[PDB]
This record gives sequence, structure tokens and C-alpha cells, in this order.
Amino acid sequence: MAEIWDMVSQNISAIGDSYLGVYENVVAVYTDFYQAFSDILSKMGGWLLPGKDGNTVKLDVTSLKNDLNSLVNKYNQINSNTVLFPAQSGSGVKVATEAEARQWLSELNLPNSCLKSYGSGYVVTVDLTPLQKMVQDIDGLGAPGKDSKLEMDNAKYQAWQSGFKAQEENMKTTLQTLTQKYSNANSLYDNLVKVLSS
Repeated sequence: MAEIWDMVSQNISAIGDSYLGVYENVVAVYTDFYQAFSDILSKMGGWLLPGKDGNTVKLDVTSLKNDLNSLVNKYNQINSNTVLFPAQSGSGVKVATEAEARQWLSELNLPNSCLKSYGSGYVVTVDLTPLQKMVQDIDGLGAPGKDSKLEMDNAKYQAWQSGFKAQEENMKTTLQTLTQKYSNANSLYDNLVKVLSS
């Protein structure tokens, strides 16, 4: 027999497998998270109406701002649906050492805002600064009319909307970054196995 080699192979696999595990969790939580933000983007057209003579437009800042806040509050929590690291499972929250967190914080290339503390330890959550920034700007447009909607001229509208898609893109970028990284992690696991099975 070749008991040491087996031992070696099993050990390396576990390391690469372990690594791939975290990422599978990261990718899930984020693609899922973004899905929820897409369901909002679809409704986007249903909250827009031209002024009267396309000289202005009426935007349902309320409905929008409320769905954004709902999403931000849902993912502002801590559970198997909002934490990227460590993987959450079952009863009570699972926490990591600040160092362990900060490490992943750097690995996933995420901002410090993504680092949250829970009792004895820490956890890494999705980046909400974008959504929050969105909601801030929507409030920056001014108070709505008695119909809770805000009629604004095209200059203002398309200005806001540029800034809105700037934030929409930030989140788009993160979800990519994390998928590329997950793809590498996964490639790596498969390569390790070939190198060890042969």
C-alpha cells in the first residue's frame, strides 16, 4: 500500500474542498441577493410615467424607496440568507474570529462595511452601501406630492437615473468579482484532484 500518499491526497483535497465550500456559499447568498434586487428593477418601468407632454416625468419614489428599504432590511439581518462567511447552519448564529473575517473580507475583496460583529465573534455580510446610497439619493430628489409620487423634469430625472445605475453597476461588479473568484476556487479543486488521481 501507499498509506502516506493517500494521507497526503486526502489532506490536500480537504483544503481545496474546504476553500471551495465557503465560495459556494458566498456565490449562492449573493446571486440570490441580487435576484431580489432584480425583482425590484423589473417593477422599475411600472413606477415611471411621463409628465404630461414629455417635458417632465412622474416617478413613484415611494413604492421604489419602500421596496429598496425592504430589501436592505431583509439583508441587514444575520442568517443563512444574509451571511457570506462563515456558512450559517441551523440554530443560533455561527461566528468567526475578527482575523478570520478580515481575511475573507480581503479575499472576497469587499469593504469594511461588510464586516459585522455578533456577540463573541464576527461575520461577513453582503455590501448594502449601494442600496443605501440609492435610497439616500431618492430622498435627495425632494418630497413627493400628495399622491406620494414625484413629478420632475427630464434634466433632473436622467441625472438621478445616471447615479442610480452607477450604484446598480457597483453591485453588478461585486457579483462578478465573486463569481470569477468562485470559478477559480472551483477550477482549483478540480485540478488538485486530477493531479492527485494521476
